[PDB]
Amino acid sequence: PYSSPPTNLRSLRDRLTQVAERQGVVFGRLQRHVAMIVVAQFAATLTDDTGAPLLLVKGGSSLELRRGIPDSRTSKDFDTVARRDIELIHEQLADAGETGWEGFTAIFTAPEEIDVPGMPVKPRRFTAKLSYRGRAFATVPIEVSSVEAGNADQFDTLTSDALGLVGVPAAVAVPCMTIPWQIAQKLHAVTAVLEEPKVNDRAHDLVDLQLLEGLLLDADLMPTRSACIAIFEARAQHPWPPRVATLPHWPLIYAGALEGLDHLELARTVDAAAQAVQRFVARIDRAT
Repeated sequence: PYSSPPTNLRSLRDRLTQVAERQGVVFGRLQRHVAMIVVAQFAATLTDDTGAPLLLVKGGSSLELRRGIPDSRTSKDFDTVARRDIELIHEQLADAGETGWEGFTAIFTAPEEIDVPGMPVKPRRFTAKLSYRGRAFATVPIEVSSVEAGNADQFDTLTSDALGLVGVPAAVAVPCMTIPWQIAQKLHAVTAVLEEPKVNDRAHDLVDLQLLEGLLLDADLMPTRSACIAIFEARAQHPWPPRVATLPHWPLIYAGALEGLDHLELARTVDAAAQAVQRFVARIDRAT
């Protein structure tokens, strides 16, 4: 029961060590979750002049927020979508970082762009260098993409009590892309055919797509169908509905992506994962 925040970086890490052992989790994982939460709190301070989020969390960080550390893949990336524009995001986050949150501060590396076919405006990558009460704490790779169709019309707001458990009580509340659009974008990515020297390595999306299907539960799959149509049309690459092929090097990638998830009811082989996701494609495609 911590009565006050950690005094310095050394005390922070001792508490994280204690919580990680209490919860049966690897320290490095809890530590990197905390760093993503800190970054997310900076991003949640970014609003338009109505108070609406400028940045929505997506990708593996989002799944780790939705499912919890035990029930999600280890994510290294903090992926986000910018609701309004992307060049103003970098300077707004750096101000957020300098201003700080609960003792944490951040400095952000310069934004490099990326070529992605199908996206007129290009994603950006940079890095957050986090400090606690002066002493460097962790580094978080950040990617920012522009909005595509209605993938930023709405957002879910997710939380974590990880910082509470080490005596940082401030509320955590993170705006995230909704599940229909996460499914649409991961379905597109895992079935994408890459340019000759490039090769699709995204077998891990087969894990995430099973985890996201579990979370739609019995919901109408019609918002997910409309999101899939929109993404696949917006990107103007392979058509909807796609075929979930597996590539020759994917078996071990998929196995690597299953690490730590033995307790979940997931396909245990990449073939069965492809079969599971294909059935999910067909179910989404029948939802009118």
